[PDB]
Amino acid sequence: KYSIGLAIGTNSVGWAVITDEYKVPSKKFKVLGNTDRHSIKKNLIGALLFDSGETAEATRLKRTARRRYTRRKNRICYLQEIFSNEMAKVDDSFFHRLEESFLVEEDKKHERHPIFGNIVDEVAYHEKYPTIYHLRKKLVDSTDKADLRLIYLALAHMIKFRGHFLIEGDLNPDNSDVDKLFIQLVQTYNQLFEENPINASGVDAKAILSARLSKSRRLENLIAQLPGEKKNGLFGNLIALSLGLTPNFKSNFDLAEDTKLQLSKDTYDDDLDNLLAQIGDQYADLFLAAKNLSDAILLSDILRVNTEITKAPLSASMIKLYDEHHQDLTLLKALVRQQLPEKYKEIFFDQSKNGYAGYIDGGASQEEFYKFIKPILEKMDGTEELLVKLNREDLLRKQRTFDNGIIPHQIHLGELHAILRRQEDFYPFLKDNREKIEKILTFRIPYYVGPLARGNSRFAWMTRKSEETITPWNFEKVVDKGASAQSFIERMTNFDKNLPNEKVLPKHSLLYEYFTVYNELTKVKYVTEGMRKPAFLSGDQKKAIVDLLFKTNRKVTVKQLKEDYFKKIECFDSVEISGVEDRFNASLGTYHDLLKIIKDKDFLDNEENEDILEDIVLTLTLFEDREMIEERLKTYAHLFDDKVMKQLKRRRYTGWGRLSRKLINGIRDKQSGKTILDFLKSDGFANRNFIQLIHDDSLTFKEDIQKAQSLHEHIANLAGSPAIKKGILQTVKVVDELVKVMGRHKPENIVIEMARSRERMKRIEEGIKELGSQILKEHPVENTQLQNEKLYLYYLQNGRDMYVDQELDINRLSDYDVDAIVPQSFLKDDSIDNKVLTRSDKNRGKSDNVPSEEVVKKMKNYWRQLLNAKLITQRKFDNLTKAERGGLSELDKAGFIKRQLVETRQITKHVAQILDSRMNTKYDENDKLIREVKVITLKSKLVSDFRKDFQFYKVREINNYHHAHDAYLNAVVGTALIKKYPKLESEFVYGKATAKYFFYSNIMNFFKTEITLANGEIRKRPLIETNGETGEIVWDKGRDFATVRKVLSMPQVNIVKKTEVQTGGFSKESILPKRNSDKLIARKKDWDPKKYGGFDSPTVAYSVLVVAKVEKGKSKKLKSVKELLGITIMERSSFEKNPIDFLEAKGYKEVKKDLIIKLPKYSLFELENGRKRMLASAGVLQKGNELALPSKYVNFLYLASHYEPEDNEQKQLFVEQHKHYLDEIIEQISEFSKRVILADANLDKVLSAYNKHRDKPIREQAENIIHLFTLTNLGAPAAFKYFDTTIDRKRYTSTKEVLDATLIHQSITGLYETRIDLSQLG
RNA sequence: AACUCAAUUUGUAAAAAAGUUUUAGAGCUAGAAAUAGCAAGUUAAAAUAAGGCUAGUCCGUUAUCAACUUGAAAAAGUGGCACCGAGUCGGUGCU
DNA sequence: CAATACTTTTTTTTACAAATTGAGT
DNA sequence: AAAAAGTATTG
Repeated sequence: KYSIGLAIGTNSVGWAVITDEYKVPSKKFKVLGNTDRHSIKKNLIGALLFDSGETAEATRLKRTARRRYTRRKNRICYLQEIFSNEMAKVDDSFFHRLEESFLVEEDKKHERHPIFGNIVDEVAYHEKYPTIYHLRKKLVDSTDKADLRLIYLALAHMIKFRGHFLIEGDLNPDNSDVDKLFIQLVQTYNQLFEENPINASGVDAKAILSARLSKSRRLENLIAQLPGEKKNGLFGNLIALSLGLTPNFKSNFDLAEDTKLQLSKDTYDDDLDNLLAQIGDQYADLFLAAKNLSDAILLSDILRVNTEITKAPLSASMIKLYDEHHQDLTLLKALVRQQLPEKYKEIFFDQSKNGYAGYIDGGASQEEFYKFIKPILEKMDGTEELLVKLNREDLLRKQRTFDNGIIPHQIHLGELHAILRRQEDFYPFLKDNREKIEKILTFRIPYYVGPLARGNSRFAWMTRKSEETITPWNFEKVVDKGASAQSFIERMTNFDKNLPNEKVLPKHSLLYEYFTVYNELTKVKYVTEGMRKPAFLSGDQKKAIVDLLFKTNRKVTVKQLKEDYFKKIECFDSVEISGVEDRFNASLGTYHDLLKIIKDKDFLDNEENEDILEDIVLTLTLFEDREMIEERLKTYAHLFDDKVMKQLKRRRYTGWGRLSRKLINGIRDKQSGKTILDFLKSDGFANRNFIQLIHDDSLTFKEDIQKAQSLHEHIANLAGSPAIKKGILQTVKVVDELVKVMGRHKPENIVIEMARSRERMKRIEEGIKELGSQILKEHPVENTQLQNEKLYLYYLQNGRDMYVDQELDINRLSDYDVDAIVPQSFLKDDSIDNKVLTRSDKNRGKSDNVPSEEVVKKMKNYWRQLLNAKLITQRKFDNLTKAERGGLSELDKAGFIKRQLVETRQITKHVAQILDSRMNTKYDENDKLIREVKVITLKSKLVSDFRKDFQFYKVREINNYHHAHDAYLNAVVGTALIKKYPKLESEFVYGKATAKYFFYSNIMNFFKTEITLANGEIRKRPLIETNGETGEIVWDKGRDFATVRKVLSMPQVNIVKKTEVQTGGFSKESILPKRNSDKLIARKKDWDPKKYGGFDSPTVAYSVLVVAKVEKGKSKKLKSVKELLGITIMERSSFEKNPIDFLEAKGYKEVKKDLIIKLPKYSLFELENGRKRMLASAGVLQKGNELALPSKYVNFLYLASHYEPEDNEQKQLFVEQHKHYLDEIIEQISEFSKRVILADANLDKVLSAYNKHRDKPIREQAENIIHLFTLTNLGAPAAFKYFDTTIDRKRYTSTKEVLDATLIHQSITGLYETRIDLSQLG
């Protein structure tokens, strides 16, 4: 008879076995291998360590980008294949040269100049066209014939870097002058508003709309020059459209629902046509001149510099940059020499220096270039004209930059389209493909169709209409984009928990909505004067109410039910209704939705079209792309008016239900034949409902449901971090093994415990914009300073107090307080979501609750604004104002303190279910569950407090035993608590308010001896705690506080580190230049790294013990070796397939194939004096020993560090009473390090530094000594400091020593071993 | 168990702009030579996990892994119990 | 050999679905 | 976003 405690985490799983005496047993264990010892003694406690589980994100993020690389590639293959035939007549080496452009002349198979094929014709090209964009403007403006190759260059360049698809629609070239397109709008506006014109006299539109300012600010600045017009006015909203915003036109026109417009969405066309069909085509000429403005503002929002009107504005802009870059560089050189010859070298030559040299040829960010060279131009004279060019980031611009991420594909297209429109007259195959080429640029695989696979992709759901190779041209005629677009969602959508072979309906199916109504209705009761007992509605009554009421009103009110039905129908003058209040919660909203559209109640009420409407709601719910919806609904084009169909593809539904069709109106009960909904429609006078129906054993619903229906697969399908799913998984195999260790005897209780900058910038940046506070200019900052909690809050609260309507001075934050909104006396939540910054934390009101109602009633409006700017959360807002909604009641304050001891978390409940399911597998006569084992769930408060309450302090930095100590105490506290209060097996095991408050507040008291309650009393519970009902003793406070104190002193604890073959990337991702080292890896087969460069630092999958021979010396004679060889992730599959051929290829002769031992990372070797080492790779090691530091030093270290009740003296005096423990600890460390660490060089720097600080206060040494365990911590040598004396790490950089050592194959608990002497090989 | 709202986490797809690496952008004068003085510099092609077979405008970095026997694989199978004590586990007795 | 010091890919957008928690009902 | 292995140069 025993029990198991488990402590579950991301990088650890602690475990312990205890007896009814709260003791941890020990056992002899058979030892395997070639060693002498065939047995060993171990304690049935321990832990398990492992590296964290990883999200499938980076893996995906790479993959997603591989497909982009494998498609931009084909965009060229498509383009080259076209030019191919007519290109041959000019140069049958051209495309072949572009391929081998990368190879060195010594390996090129054609002339070394790529574009033309001599050098005098090529050099002249680079002089006429210093940049590609020169060739772009030329191939557009000029009319003369052009060289076909020049053309492929300009075209592919636009295709290889096509720009983004965040804008929908065509952009018109001719739309270019802001100042004029604006004026033609005012004139167009004035045409309809002759009564109220707009005097745009002297309004610099080009200054206000094209400035490098926020879209909103440009609007506010533009309206500010129009005295009379409002921001959310029509013209206001119209400019808001031009600037790229999404305004609302409800108020301007007195409409019903909100009508929004965005010129970038695909809906603007149809969303405008829905508006003009509501205000009149008189305004069509308005929303167009507004668009032409957007098309001119986009450009000014794209070009860094302004320029002459052309047909290639982008390509012309960069020319104006190159020309300026050229212009301003000629100046600087000559400018610098004439005033700073002491530098010209370092600037224009030294690539190591972040000057103009390292700018171009080194790797100097545009930022790093300015940051360095700015004070120079400040020193000299005549540079001021260039300081401007710097501070707007227009000084020596490269053309291929990071800011070019804004360029939409439309800009590029208008140039690619132009070039074709020039040379198609000269080259006729162009005109034949002018569409075919532009399609390549504009084509883009929709997100909802997915990979263009053909059965070999587990990421694919696409359905092929044809069979042939998909191309950008036949995509519509080969891909059923639609049947695939529906698969896209149907994959992720859920199933019916009661019918796990049935998909669930959309949230707005008429069937679900009917089903809701009857389910609510079948529970209404009525009675009036003349009735013996309140009655139930019958089938005939319900069908009436749905017809007369629900299909006539969206919301059905009780007042309606009485005077519209019982009065006007059943002739009841008076009646009393039971089973519903105020109004019904249910509605047929989708029915009224359609009735307001198709305007034919006869068609809707007609039972024949039941299948149709659901498909309409499905199509509406299932898709999001208007083109994909109009396609799916044009099957009902012959059925509804075109005006209807138009207003039909504009309705949207979001949601997926929990229920299927086959459930409610599909399955039937056996002897009745009625469906569930049929039952809801009528059920004699039982009027049962859903929950009552799926359960009545009286009916054939229960059995047929419960007639429906791996391990690691079962866990990966849980919800939660993959890290915890790893720890959750390894938890079972531990329990499954420990059960075996205990002779297949299932335990009785299994206690478990589960452990609990850039982003901050935009958060504030956004919120401040919504409020227009110049606080940013008033107080600029940097995203690495927003870690200062207080400072982060000043900007969240926009510099004002959160409890008092007055401001805060940023300079005085140290004085200001950070108050818990809901106090940590109830739930702990040091998080921004439950904290504010106030000058005095006393202005919140009473400290025993939530901010007082006098605060809410004064600061609510400010808080509301903080929510409209997303500067607080609705949660935070909810708690800030709880007072006016009743505050935290004394009943509320009981759950907060109850939830400190009860695992509310779901993932934790799932583990308990899995364990309870694996243990309890026996069934009795009446088909009930036989519960051999009780699975207990605890929160980490129980033990974290238990330690502090009884001097069992934990210092994590000493070792990894403390994981195992926690799993122990969890078994202790968990079992003892169920023994004492067995009535709480409902809140802890799987299967007047102030009473609850003082109960859960004082539940763990029974361990304590002297109970001191804050209302002045001493109450001593006895020495032995016993159960009231059962006679079992549960806690002898004489023995069991030493039973535990001894267990935590045990020096042998099974610490096991999971042996893990390393997966992932091949090496470091950095591509390195050519150097002559055998360590570079070929980027491509035929790419000698010594010539082209390559990769470096490969990651090792595992190592192998390779006992073989090598050709030593000139005589090619064999010398026996016992080397340790590293298998890199890339080399892996090649090795496993045939290892002997793999090894001999490395110079390994006469390989003993039988002694190739696979050594994963963290493989464990033991050597002399019990020193243990772990493997990190073929030639690096890690420490493999734990320090069983005695307990008295632990608590002393804890207390001497935490020098922060009146029982603190006994604790605080003990410190200065046992100060000699210091030098004793330093000897505890040393005499250990000298034995298993072997950092003699570093150990000096510790003994030299501890001594040097002996004078320092007892606490300051207490702390900095905890740091010393870094020298002794299991794992990899890390760096650490003592006071301010850094101690860099000593690394074990040769694994040669473990080859004559002893290999330790550890079970998951480290109990079952297998010991291999690697000296007996060879 | 419902509903509403909001936040978090996980998982999939579609896109863009960088970055790096070789090559192409004839460097000129002087000096035997290293070295000096000048000139220039912004762009492009190509690769972007080696690569794989099932040959797709697809797949290639997540999850899972002690040893041994058995298996394609998933996975199954394999190691006695009590007491005393404790510096990483010893010692003792029993079948 | 041991000591020492340097390096290690990045940024942005669109679209969907599921739990899960936490506060209102 | 650091841990810590890979790499190189120096004692």
